[PDB]
Amino acid sequence: MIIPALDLIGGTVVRVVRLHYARLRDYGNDPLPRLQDYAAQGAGVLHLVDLTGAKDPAKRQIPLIKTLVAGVNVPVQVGGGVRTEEDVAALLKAGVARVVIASTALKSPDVVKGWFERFGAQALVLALDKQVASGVSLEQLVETYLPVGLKHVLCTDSNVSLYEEVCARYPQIAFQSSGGIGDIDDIAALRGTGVRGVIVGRALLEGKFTVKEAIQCWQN
Ligand code: NA
Ligand code: NA
Repeated sequence: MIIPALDLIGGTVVRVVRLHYARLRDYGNDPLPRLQDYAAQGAGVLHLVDLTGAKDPAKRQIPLIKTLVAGVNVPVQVGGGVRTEEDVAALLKAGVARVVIASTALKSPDVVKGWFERFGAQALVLALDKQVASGVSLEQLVETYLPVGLKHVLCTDSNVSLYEEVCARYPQIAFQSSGGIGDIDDIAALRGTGVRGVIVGRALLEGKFTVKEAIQCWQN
């Protein structure tokens, strides 16, 4: 499916370029109408990235998140700075449907495996860049969290070939693709790779296309 996304810093909708990251451009301070229109066009899942809470969890934009969550009627994914069990609970209590676990927390697998046992697997999403650079490869990650029902994995950046393999290898894992979306053809490329969800951010803010077009292309 198509999962529209927004990166937020201090309530400001911004744009970044992720590496092993810096802000590029501001787009405004009214995220809700953008999210509300996204859902109106038929989007079924919305994605949010708390970049503020990412660099410091004490400055987690909880109030904005509960505002945006209650503002739409579709499940909402939030990531960035989720490094402890209380952070997952705090977000769930804010209305968040799925929480994206930071790669930092993966250094303590026994701690993270405890979160899966409590909150369940449908509420957690593990993020990967495919591995984490103490290197955690995709297979090593799967073996670690398959006994606790791993289901959702977020892969971030001509990689259509790789997505064909990983999705065929792990049919029990719903893979989410992030990055590499700047044109309507990029969505058509992942259409038959087995990816269950495509994250689209800057292409919408730039006006390359709309969510309605993205969905029609994806569902074609
Ligand atoms: Na869709
Ligand atoms: Na809501």
